[PDB]
Amino acid sequence: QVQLQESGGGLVQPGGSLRLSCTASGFSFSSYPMTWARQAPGKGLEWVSTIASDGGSTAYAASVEGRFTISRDNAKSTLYLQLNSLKTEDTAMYYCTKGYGDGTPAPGQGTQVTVSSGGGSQVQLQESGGGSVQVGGSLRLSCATSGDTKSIRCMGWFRQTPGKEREGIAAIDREGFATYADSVYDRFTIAQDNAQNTLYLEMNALKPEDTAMYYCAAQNMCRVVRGAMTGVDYWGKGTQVTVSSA
Repeated sequence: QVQLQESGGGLVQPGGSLRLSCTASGFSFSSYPMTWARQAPGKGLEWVSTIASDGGSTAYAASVEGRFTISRDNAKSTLYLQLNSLKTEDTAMYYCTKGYGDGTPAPGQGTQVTVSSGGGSQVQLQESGGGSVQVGGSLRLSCATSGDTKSIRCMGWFRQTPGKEREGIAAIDREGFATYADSVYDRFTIAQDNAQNTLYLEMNALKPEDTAMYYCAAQNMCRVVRGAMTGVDYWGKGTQVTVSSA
């Protein structure tokens, strides 16, 4: 049974960003193309974007081309829509469907996106990609920035393990200049895709000492010493990374 559930909608101002998720169950999600469509008050269901089963092909409506990006994580049976540079006319209920745009959402589906000058000015950060890996292994963390993200000048990563002080480990500006804590240098890489409102932490050569809750952080004015941000304005809720040997 095909079961889809959208999330990540909300209220932003023009020029803001949102990241929609659609979690799939009850079918081989990775075998099928998937689609986002949207319905604005008193209008028909409009096709927005389609992505191939394997993620390697995409298509977009002319009205969103260059602003929205479809993606998927087949290991997590989840479909995403990154909504950058939001406009008032992007306001709609957004729906995920199996296939190419001929599918109809089931009752109960939908996440509301509202783009309004009357929305608040707020930033939200959300990490993902934590897991349990072996010593010497690799992991990639992501951080989605949503809301009024235009003010951000620098982003970075912190970590904290039970019993120890939080540690700032890497930071980066919009031009891509980065610094690192000595503890992670030449093992971890921070990268971004600010066109896509995403920050990454590529983690290689993992050690047990790397086991920690990892958090992303942002600020409106860059203040960093050796990878460690001070004067942090915004921060996420955390993703756990556990490095062990069995």
